[PDB]
Amino acid sequence: MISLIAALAVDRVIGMENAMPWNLPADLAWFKRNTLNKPVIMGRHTWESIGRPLPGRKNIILSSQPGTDDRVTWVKSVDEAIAACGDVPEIMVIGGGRVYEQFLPKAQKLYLTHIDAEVEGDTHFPDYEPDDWESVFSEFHDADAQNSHSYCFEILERR
Ligand SMILES: NC(=O)c1ccc[n+]([C@@H]2O[C@H](COP(=O)([O-])OP(=O)(O)OC[C@H]3O[C@@H](n4cnc5c(N)ncnc54)[C@H](OP(=O)(O)O)[C@@H]3O)[C@@H](O)[C@H]2O)c1
Ligand SMILES: Nc1nc(=O)c2nc(CNc3ccc(C(=O)N[C@@H](CCC(=O)O)C(=O)O)cc3)cnc2[nH]1
Ligand SMILES: [Mn+2]
Ligand SMILES: [Mn+2]
Ligand SMILES: [Mn+2]
Repeated sequence: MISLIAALAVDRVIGMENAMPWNLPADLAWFKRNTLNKPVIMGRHTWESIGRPLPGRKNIILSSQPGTDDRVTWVKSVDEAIAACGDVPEIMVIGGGRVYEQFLPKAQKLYLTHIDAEVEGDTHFPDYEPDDWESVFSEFHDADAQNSHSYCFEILERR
Protein backbone atom coordinates (compact mmCIF):
# COMPACT_ATOMS: atom_id res chain seq x y z
CA MET A 1 0.00 0.00 0.00
CA ILE A 2 1.24 3.46 -0.97
CA SER A 3 0.27 6.53 1.05
CA LEU A 4 1.04 10.22 0.55
CA ILE A 5 1.56 12.60 3.46
CA ALA A 6 1.66 16.37 3.02
CA ALA A 7 0.87 19.69 4.68
CA LEU A 8 -1.05 22.16 2.48
CA ALA A 9 -1.57 25.86 3.00
CA VAL A 10 -4.28 27.80 1.19
CA ASP A 11 -4.59 26.99 -2.52
CA ARG A 12 -2.64 23.74 -2.03
CA VAL A 13 0.69 25.55 -1.61
CA ILE A 14 3.34 23.22 -0.20
CA GLY A 15 6.59 25.14 -0.61
CA MET A 16 8.45 28.28 -1.58
CA GLU A 17 12.07 28.50 -2.71
CA ASN A 18 12.76 24.90 -1.64
CA ALA A 19 11.53 25.58 1.89
CA MET A 20 8.39 25.46 3.99
CA PRO A 21 8.11 28.95 5.55
CA TRP A 22 5.68 28.18 8.38
CA ASN A 23 6.47 26.42 11.66
CA LEU A 24 3.78 24.12 13.12
CA PRO A 25 5.34 21.77 15.69
CA ALA A 26 2.10 19.83 16.14
CA ASP A 27 2.11 18.99 12.44
CA LEU A 28 5.72 17.83 12.49
CA ALA A 29 4.83 15.59 15.44
CA TRP A 30 1.94 14.15 13.37
CA PHE A 31 4.34 13.59 10.46
CA LYS A 32 6.78 11.72 12.71
CA ARG A 33 4.11 9.52 14.30
CA ASN A 34 2.69 8.54 10.90
CA THR A 35 6.07 7.84 9.26
CA LEU A 36 8.24 6.30 11.98
CA ASN A 37 9.31 2.71 11.23
CA LYS A 38 8.16 2.95 7.61
CA PRO A 39 10.07 3.63 4.40
CA VAL A 40 9.83 7.19 3.12
CA ILE A 41 10.23 8.11 -0.56
CA MET A 42 11.21 11.67 -1.49
CA GLY A 43 12.49 13.57 -4.47
CA ARG A 44 15.95 15.07 -4.55
CA HIS A 45 14.78 18.65 -3.93
CA THR A 46 12.95 17.59 -0.79
CA TRP A 47 16.02 15.68 0.37
CA GLU A 48 18.04 18.88 0.05
CA SER A 49 15.33 20.82 1.90
CA ILE A 50 15.30 18.43 4.85
CA GLY A 51 19.09 18.37 4.88
CA ARG A 52 19.70 15.12 6.77
CA PRO A 53 18.37 11.55 7.00
CA LEU A 54 15.15 11.09 8.93
CA PRO A 55 15.92 8.73 11.83
CA GLY A 56 14.03 5.51 12.33
CA ARG A 57 12.89 5.32 8.69
CA LYS A 58 14.38 3.90 5.51
CA ASN A 59 15.06 7.03 3.41
CA ILE A 60 14.70 6.48 -0.35
CA ILE A 61 15.63 9.36 -2.67
CA LEU A 62 14.56 9.62 -6.31
CA SER A 63 17.09 11.19 -8.63
CA SER A 64 18.14 10.70 -12.22
CA GLN A 65 21.76 11.19 -11.20
CA PRO A 66 24.08 9.11 -9.00
CA GLY A 67 23.65 9.42 -5.28
CA THR A 68 26.00 11.51 -3.18
CA ASP A 69 25.42 10.10 0.33
CA ASP A 70 25.39 6.44 1.39
CA ARG A 71 23.34 7.08 4.55
CA VAL A 72 20.26 6.87 2.30
CA THR A 73 19.11 4.76 -0.65
CA TRP A 74 19.16 6.28 -4.13
CA VAL A 75 16.88 5.10 -6.94
CA LYS A 76 16.30 6.20 -10.53
CA SER A 77 12.59 5.44 -11.18
CA VAL A 78 9.23 5.05 -9.47
CA ASP A 79 9.25 1.26 -9.89
CA GLU A 80 12.75 1.03 -8.38
CA ALA A 81 11.68 3.19 -5.44
CA ILE A 82 8.75 0.88 -4.69
CA ALA A 83 10.92 -2.24 -5.03
CA ALA A 84 13.56 -0.81 -2.68
CA CYS A 85 10.93 -0.65 0.08
CA GLY A 86 10.54 -4.41 0.14
CA ASP A 87 7.48 -6.18 1.47
CA VAL A 88 6.15 -3.69 4.00
CA PRO A 89 2.51 -2.87 4.79
CA GLU A 90 2.70 0.85 4.07
CA ILE A 91 5.04 2.99 1.98
CA MET A 92 5.04 6.72 2.78
CA VAL A 93 5.62 9.21 -0.02
CA ILE A 94 6.74 12.51 1.48
CA GLY A 95 7.00 14.71 -1.62
CA GLY A 96 7.70 17.12 -3.14
CA GLY A 97 5.34 18.35 -5.84
CA ARG A 98 6.75 16.36 -8.76
CA VAL A 99 6.98 13.18 -6.68
CA TYR A 100 3.42 13.55 -5.32
CA GLU A 101 2.14 13.90 -8.92
CA GLN A 102 3.70 10.59 -9.91
CA PHE A 103 2.57 8.56 -6.89
CA LEU A 104 -0.98 9.92 -6.53
CA PRO A 105 -2.50 7.47 -9.09
CA LYS A 106 -0.89 4.59 -7.18
CA ALA A 107 -1.91 5.73 -3.69
CA GLN A 108 -4.66 4.28 -1.52
CA LYS A 109 -4.42 6.76 1.35
CA LEU A 110 -3.69 10.47 1.85
CA TYR A 111 -2.63 11.98 5.16
CA LEU A 112 -3.26 15.72 4.70
CA THR A 113 -2.81 18.64 7.06
CA HIS A 114 -4.79 21.67 5.98
CA ILE A 115 -3.17 24.80 7.38
CA ASP A 116 -5.11 28.08 7.62
CA ALA A 117 -2.24 30.17 6.27
CA GLU A 118 -1.88 32.27 3.11
CA VAL A 119 1.49 31.44 1.60
CA GLU A 120 3.11 32.64 -1.55
CA GLY A 121 4.53 29.51 -3.03
CA ASP A 122 6.06 27.98 -6.09
CA THR A 123 5.06 24.35 -5.45
CA HIS A 124 1.57 22.88 -5.12
CA PHE A 125 0.08 19.57 -4.12
CA PRO A 126 -1.57 17.89 -7.15
CA ASP A 127 -5.14 18.60 -8.01
CA TYR A 128 -6.83 15.42 -7.07
CA GLU A 129 -10.41 14.42 -7.87
CA PRO A 130 -12.52 14.71 -4.70
CA ASP A 131 -15.01 12.05 -5.79
CA ASP A 132 -12.29 9.41 -5.65
CA TRP A 133 -11.62 9.81 -1.91
CA GLU A 134 -13.50 9.18 1.33
CA SER A 135 -12.65 11.13 4.47
CA VAL A 136 -12.19 8.61 7.29
CA PHE A 137 -10.65 10.88 9.95
CA SER A 138 -10.52 14.58 10.60
CA GLU A 139 -9.41 16.56 13.62
CA PHE A 140 -9.45 20.36 13.83
CA HIS A 141 -7.15 22.41 16.08
CA ASP A 142 -7.20 26.11 16.82
CA ALA A 143 -3.95 28.04 16.95
CA ASP A 144 -2.16 28.10 20.30
CA ALA A 145 1.07 29.43 21.82
CA GLN A 146 3.15 26.85 19.93
CA ASN A 147 1.21 26.68 16.63
CA SER A 148 0.45 30.05 15.12
CA HIS A 149 -2.22 28.89 12.64
CA SER A 150 -5.26 26.68 12.91
CA TYR A 151 -4.96 23.34 11.17
CA CYS A 152 -6.94 20.21 10.29
CA PHE A 153 -5.53 16.68 10.16
CA GLU A 154 -7.41 14.54 7.62
CA ILE A 155 -6.98 10.98 6.39
CA LEU A 156 -8.62 10.00 3.08
CA GLU A 157 -8.90 6.61 1.59
CA ARG A 158 -9.47 5.85 -2.08
CA ARG A 159 -13.05 4.66 -2.55
N1 LIG B 1 4.33 20.85 2.66
C1 LIG B 1 4.77 19.61 2.42
O1 LIG B 1 4.13 18.67 2.84
C2 LIG B 1 5.97 19.36 1.60
C3 LIG B 1 6.44 18.07 1.48
C4 LIG B 1 7.55 17.82 0.70
C5 LIG B 1 8.16 18.87 0.04
N2 LIG B 1 7.69 20.10 0.17
C6 LIG B 1 8.29 21.22 -0.56
O2 LIG B 1 8.25 20.83 -1.93
C7 LIG B 1 9.32 21.51 -2.65
C8 LIG B 1 10.13 20.50 -3.45
O3 LIG B 1 9.25 19.93 -4.44
P1 LIG B 1 9.69 19.82 -5.97
O4 LIG B 1 8.45 19.45 -6.75
O5 LIG B 1 10.50 21.02 -6.40
O6 LIG B 1 10.75 18.61 -5.95
P2 LIG B 1 10.73 17.07 -5.51
O7 LIG B 1 9.52 16.41 -6.01
O8 LIG B 1 11.14 17.02 -4.06
O9 LIG B 1 12.06 16.58 -6.25
C9 LIG B 1 12.10 16.54 -7.71
C10 LIG B 1 13.37 15.82 -8.13
O10 LIG B 1 13.24 14.43 -7.79
C11 LIG B 1 13.79 13.61 -8.82
N3 LIG B 1 12.73 12.80 -9.40
C12 LIG B 1 11.39 12.94 -9.31
N4 LIG B 1 10.78 12.00 -9.97
C13 LIG B 1 11.75 11.17 -10.51
C14 LIG B 1 11.74 10.01 -11.29
N5 LIG B 1 10.57 9.43 -11.70
N6 LIG B 1 12.92 9.46 -11.60
C15 LIG B 1 14.05 10.04 -11.20
N7 LIG B 1 14.17 11.13 -10.46
C16 LIG B 1 13.01 11.69 -10.14
C17 LIG B 1 14.46 14.57 -9.80
O11 LIG B 1 15.80 14.72 -9.29
P3 LIG B 1 17.02 15.03 -10.30
O12 LIG B 1 16.87 16.51 -10.80
O13 LIG B 1 18.25 14.82 -9.48
O14 LIG B 1 16.86 13.93 -11.41
C18 LIG B 1 13.58 15.82 -9.64
O15 LIG B 1 14.24 17.01 -10.06
C19 LIG B 1 10.13 22.27 -1.58
O16 LIG B 1 9.60 23.60 -1.47
C20 LIG B 1 9.76 21.50 -0.30
O17 LIG B 1 9.91 22.32 0.86
C21 LIG B 1 6.63 20.36 0.91
N1 LIG C 1 2.11 16.95 7.54
C1 LIG C 1 3.33 17.10 7.00
N2 LIG C 1 4.08 18.04 7.56
C2 LIG C 1 5.31 18.31 7.15
O1 LIG C 1 5.98 19.18 7.71
C3 LIG C 1 5.82 17.49 6.05
N3 LIG C 1 7.07 17.71 5.62
C4 LIG C 1 7.49 16.97 4.64
C5 LIG C 1 8.89 17.17 4.11
N4 LIG C 1 9.78 17.95 4.97
C6 LIG C 1 10.17 17.70 6.27
C7 LIG C 1 10.87 18.63 7.02
C8 LIG C 1 11.24 18.33 8.30
C9 LIG C 1 10.92 17.12 8.92
C10 LIG C 1 11.35 16.83 10.31
O2 LIG C 1 12.14 17.57 10.91
N5 LIG C 1 10.80 15.76 10.90
C11 LIG C 1 11.14 15.31 12.25
C12 LIG C 1 10.23 16.01 13.27
C13 LIG C 1 9.90 15.29 14.57
C14 LIG C 1 9.06 16.22 15.42
O3 LIG C 1 9.04 17.39 15.18
O4 LIG C 1 8.33 15.76 16.46
C15 LIG C 1 10.92 13.83 12.15
O5 LIG C 1 11.67 13.02 12.86
O6 LIG C 1 10.07 13.39 11.42
C16 LIG C 1 10.22 16.19 8.17
C17 LIG C 1 9.85 16.48 6.88
C18 LIG C 1 6.65 16.01 4.06
N6 LIG C 1 5.41 15.78 4.48
C19 LIG C 1 4.97 16.52 5.48
N7 LIG C 1 3.71 16.34 5.98
MN1 LIG D 1 11.56 1.36 -15.68
MN1 LIG E 1 7.47 -8.13 -2.93
MN1 LIG F 1 -3.43 31.71 9.65
